[PDB]
Amino acid sequence: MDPKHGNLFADVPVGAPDEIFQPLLERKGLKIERIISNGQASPPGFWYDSPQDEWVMVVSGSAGIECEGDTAPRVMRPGDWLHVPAHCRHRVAWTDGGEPTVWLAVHCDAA
Amino acid sequence: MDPKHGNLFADVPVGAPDEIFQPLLERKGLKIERIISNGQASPPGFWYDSPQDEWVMVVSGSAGIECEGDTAPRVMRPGDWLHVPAHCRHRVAWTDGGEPTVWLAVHCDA
Repeated sequence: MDPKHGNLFADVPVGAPDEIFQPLLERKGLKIERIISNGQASPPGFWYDSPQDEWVMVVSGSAGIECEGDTAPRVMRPGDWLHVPAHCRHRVAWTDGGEPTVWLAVHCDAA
Repeated sequence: MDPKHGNLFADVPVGAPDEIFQPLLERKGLKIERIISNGQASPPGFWYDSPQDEWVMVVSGSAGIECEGDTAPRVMRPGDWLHVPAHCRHRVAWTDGGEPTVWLAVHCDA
C-alpha cells in the first residue's frame, strides 16, 4: 500500500569478508536485490546456473564477469549491465580491490 | 539463449526535447527499462496509475517525485530508489535542469 524508499549506497559495510545480499523487492517470480562485494571473486570451479533470468549491473566499484563460451571475462564499471538468460552459466572473475562494489540484480522468469 | 550487455551511460541523448524510454529486459509480467530525462516534468494534473508495481532509481542526475498525498516532492539523487505499489498515483515534479537524468525502472506484478 505505502511506498518504500532507500539508497543503494547507504549502510554499505566496507571490508566484510563475504559478499552480502539484501532484497529490495520480492514478488511472485521476481526479486530485486542489492549485492555488496568487497574484493571477492567466484571460487575456483564455481559457476552460477539458474532457472531464472538475471539482469545485473555495477552501480559503484568495479568488476569482471565471465559468461561460459566467452573468450575472456568482461570489464564492468559503474553503469555496465549484463543480462544472463536462464541456464547460461557465469562467474565473477574479480571485484574492486580498493572499495566496495555495489550491484543491482534482478531475478525473473525465463518466460 | 545468448547473454547481452550494455552501459546505461552509453548513447545518452543530451537535451532531447522529450523523455526517452528503452527496454533492457522484457519477460512475462516484467519490464526493466532505461529512462532518459532532460529537465521534463509530468504536466499539470497528470498522475501515473499502474496495475503494476514499479521500482525506480536515479542512476545519474536528480529528480523530484510526488506520490499522491505527499506534502512535498521526494528529492532523488544518484542511488535513490522508490517502490511505487500498483495503483499508487504519482508524478514527476521535476528533473535536473542542468544535465540528463538517467533512470532504471522495473515494472512487475503486484
